[PDB]
Amino acid sequence: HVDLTNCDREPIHIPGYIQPHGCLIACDNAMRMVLRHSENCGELLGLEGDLNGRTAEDVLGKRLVHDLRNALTTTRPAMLPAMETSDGRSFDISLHRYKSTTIIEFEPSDSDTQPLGTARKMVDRIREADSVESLISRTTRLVKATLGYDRVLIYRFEEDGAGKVVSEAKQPELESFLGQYFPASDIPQQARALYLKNTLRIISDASGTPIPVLPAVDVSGEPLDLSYAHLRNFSPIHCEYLRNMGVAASMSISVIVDDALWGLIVCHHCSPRVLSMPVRIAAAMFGEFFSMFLQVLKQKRRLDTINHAHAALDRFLRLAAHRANLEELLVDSFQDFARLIPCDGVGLWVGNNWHGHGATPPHDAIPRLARFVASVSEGRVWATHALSQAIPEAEIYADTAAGMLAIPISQVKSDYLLFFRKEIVQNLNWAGNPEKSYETGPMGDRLTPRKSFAIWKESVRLQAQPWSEADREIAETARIALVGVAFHHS
Amino acid sequence: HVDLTNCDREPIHIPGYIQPHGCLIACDNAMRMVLRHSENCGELLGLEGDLNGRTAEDVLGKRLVHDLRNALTTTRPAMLPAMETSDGRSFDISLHRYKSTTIIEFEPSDSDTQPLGTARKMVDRIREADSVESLISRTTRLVKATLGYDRVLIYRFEEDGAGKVVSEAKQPELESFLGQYFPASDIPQQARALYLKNTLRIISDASGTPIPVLPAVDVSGEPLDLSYAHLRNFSPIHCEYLRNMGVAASMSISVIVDDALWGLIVCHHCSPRVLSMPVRIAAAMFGEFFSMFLQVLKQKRRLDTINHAHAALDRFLRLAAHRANLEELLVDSFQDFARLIPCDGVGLWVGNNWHGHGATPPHDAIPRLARFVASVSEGRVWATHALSQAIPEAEIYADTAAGMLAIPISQVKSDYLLFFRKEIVQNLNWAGNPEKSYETGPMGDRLTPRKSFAIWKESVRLQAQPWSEADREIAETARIALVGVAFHHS
Ligand SMILES: *C/C=C1/C(=C/C2=NC(=C\c3[nH]c(/C=C4\NC(=O)C(C=C)=C4C)c(C)c3CCC(=O)O)/C(CCC(=O)O)=C2C)NC(=O)C1C
Ligand SMILES: *C/C=C1/C(=C/C2=NC(=C\c3[nH]c(/C=C4\NC(=O)C(C=C)=C4C)c(C)c3CCC(=O)O)/C(CCC(=O)O)=C2C)NC(=O)C1C
Ligand SMILES: [Cl-]
Ligand SMILES: [Cl-]
Repeated sequence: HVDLTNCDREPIHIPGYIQPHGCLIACDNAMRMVLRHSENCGELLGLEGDLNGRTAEDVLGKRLVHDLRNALTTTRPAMLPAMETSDGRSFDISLHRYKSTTIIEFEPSDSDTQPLGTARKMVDRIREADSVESLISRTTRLVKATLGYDRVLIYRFEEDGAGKVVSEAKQPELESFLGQYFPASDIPQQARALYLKNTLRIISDASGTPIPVLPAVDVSGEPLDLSYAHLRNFSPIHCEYLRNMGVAASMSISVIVDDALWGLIVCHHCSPRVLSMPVRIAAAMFGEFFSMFLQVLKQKRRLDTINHAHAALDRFLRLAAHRANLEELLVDSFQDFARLIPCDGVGLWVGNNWHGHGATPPHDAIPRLARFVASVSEGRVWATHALSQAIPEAEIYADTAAGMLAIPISQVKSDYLLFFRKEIVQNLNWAGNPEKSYETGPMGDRLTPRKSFAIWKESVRLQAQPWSEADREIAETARIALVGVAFHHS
Repeated sequence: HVDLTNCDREPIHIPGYIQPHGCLIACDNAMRMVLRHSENCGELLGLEGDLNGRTAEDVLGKRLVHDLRNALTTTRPAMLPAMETSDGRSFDISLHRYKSTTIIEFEPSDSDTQPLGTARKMVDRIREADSVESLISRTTRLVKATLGYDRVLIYRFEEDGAGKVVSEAKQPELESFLGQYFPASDIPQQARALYLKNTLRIISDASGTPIPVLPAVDVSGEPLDLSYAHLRNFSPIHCEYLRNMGVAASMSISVIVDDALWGLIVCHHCSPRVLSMPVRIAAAMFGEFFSMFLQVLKQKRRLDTINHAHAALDRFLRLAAHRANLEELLVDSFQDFARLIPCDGVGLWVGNNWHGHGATPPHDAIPRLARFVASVSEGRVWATHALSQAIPEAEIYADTAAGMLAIPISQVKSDYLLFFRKEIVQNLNWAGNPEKSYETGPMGDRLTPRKSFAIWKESVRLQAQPWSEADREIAETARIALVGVAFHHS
């Protein structure tokens, strides 16, 4: 039994079932004997009786078996389109070997389309993108038009594992999820693990009847690990979620950046849909190039941000050389430092005097805040996205300032440049429908986009957008510049 | 007993001895009772008999004890120059608290010099440096002229823990160590640990008589941890090394960059020398600013290198758009990719054809090398600084090519751009004296710069300069550019 209490630990890699759009045969490490097979092997390949025990040549024919062994020459599955059985029937075959077990997957051959041709057209239309924003926006549009799914989304994973919908292409009649968040729990760790192993993940029919693998567990008491099997059946928890949304089919493409799971490209269809192997090969290659291009664009953006910060700090260091009183320059200029680090407000605490710009804590709250900073800082940059966790009093003004980054501007006195961010929920740009409801099944209304978003919103109460690595290494460069010039002026 | 077999595990933090240029008093957590004291406490403070048992007020006076408690308001030692005892004598006092033990160190007061004044003059002369090279060169010169030591060196730590002498200022009559390396073993882990805890480290007299701490071990069987004590005595192994070099005194300043031990600024003197507390405070502050400035200059250099690589790859991608045959463009252009990554040679392996430029393996060695690359690469960047460890045959041509970085330039075929580096010892730029010999003591000739350099040279045989993080992330950006454009041309 699987329910909302144990589904964070569900063994989704050994479900003992496949999807009905193909059939599976498991063989020994060297592909001599047939250890396991799907119930629909007979119906689809045209074979009578149990196949477990019969030799590889006996079931498939000596002609085909020879070609499969040659291909095994790595857990990366081999794609063999338009192969032919002894019977004469045509099949697209996925072949892989994992935990010294050979798995063979059969699809009815729909191979009348060149895979490289499609992928090259697609990759050409994204290669010339000059920003992350331009790549993500055009990609959902492009995939929707090329693969013809009713909805295409891109999810980006936040630091805390939560997903954000950063791009959407949909049918006009469907509701928008653009700018909406889902919590980390909506995609368990074992699911993220498999998304990192498999580029592509297909669900042909959410309402389809799953086909069992025989035997479900062997003599040794070992289940069949379908980690790299494209026919692997899906969790009944996720199944119920898609049916509640009106989604019959899906296909997700894994976005790998610096060897980490950055996010997913996810295609939803309102009717059943399986893509042929040749189209899945093209989509996978598109996924690889999209991933590589986003990686370079992220690097280029990081670089530009740090360059801009250096130039800004140079401009300031030149002004500081021509002005006698440094304290007066800081009081006139401090708001300009808001251009270095994305913030909703910035403040200057110098000689027990406060000066604020934008969304900052109230005037009366600053001395307590400044004392706290002076105690924990230890003359280094200090940052939190959850200010109320450190100062319970700070809860009262979280709507204005939930996050703080503090920069020491003096080696000697306790003077600081303070950067502030409003709580995440204030900065929301949701494009969905508030009076949009969802049908539910046995498990409850937990498995609806409406409730997912509500759970996320509670998880990030009194918290701001976390300070990135780029934000912290700019803050550190600013600390050295300001401490440096403050020393010269004494 | 300590010798060349166990000195890698020597407990240098609990030697049970101090240096004779001051005296030490250990007290309880709250500084009520005197637990331990140095033998020379009596001789220097003018007190009769054992001090262990007598209360804090009894030994120092209620006047002074009150001022010391106030200062304790962190293992960072408090510097209290020109304090006065009940006796009327003047002392500079270092006060700290570690493992709930208070340690008080006394120096005869030579406080007739302003610490901030000296440091500000020094920091002004390094603040305007525009390259790492310009900072390191001017710093040895500046420190030598200001602090008046016979020799000033900067050691930079390599990836493998080995030290390189990257800057030198010396008396003309002394031998140069510029461009020389020492092995990781010449500074044990516990020494590097203490160098990270203490900015400054002083040895007043290598030939001085060490003063014991009484008791060396208390009732509980606990030794006195002198980790943060500036009077802590030095290993007799290092002692013998300095005496073999003709060095009587030293002072090292720790260079901390991105919270790691980057290297040391080390001052050597041929006669005994202790700097007064006010001068040590200035030197420490100089050390902090030198560290912060080098950190920014390293960041700026990394940035410029990656910027230059992007511009170069853009220039290439524009040529590739205007030229029909990409293979011919690569054969004409491949040598130009040597501007992206520091290398002694570069090569192109395309369509089972080889083209080389600079120091590369012999023509006949390439096919074996290309096959190996194709097996291990897995379509990612592959790099080693020790090629013979991976291919024993490669030992024969290590003088020409000891290191290899391989970039895949095709998604489909096994085509590669190969970068090569000669073995480290070929690229040596040693400025020392080959017929320069050293006197030795009990331990042997192991404790001489001549033998240290010889041991290092053996440690790095058949090895090249390791590929940096900057080298690998440029290689990765080049892979995406070349694989990207190679796809468009099919
Ligand atoms: C307790 C366990 C739960 C759970 C498990 C689970 N989720 C999986 C996949 C999955 N879930 C989401 C979430 C959403 N997709 C949406 O489109 C929206 C809202 C518009 C939400 C909230 C997503 C995105 C995914 C990935 C696939 C997809 O986007 O369609 C899986 C793995 C399913 C598989 O094998 O493919 C598991 C297991 N999900 C829960 O909500 C909960 C409570
Ligand atoms: C088996 C243990 C050994 C050892 C231990 C040790 N070394 C320490 C300090 C130290 N050693 C070096 C090495 C050199 N300094 C030079 O100037 C040259 C050559 C010109 C060499 C090879 C260095 C640089 C240092 C740091 C201080 C300095 O540079 O003067 C210490 C710690 C000493 C302390 O407490 O300050 C220990 C322990 N050294 C060995 O060579 C060996 C075999
Ligand atoms: Cl933009
Ligand atoms: Cl230079």
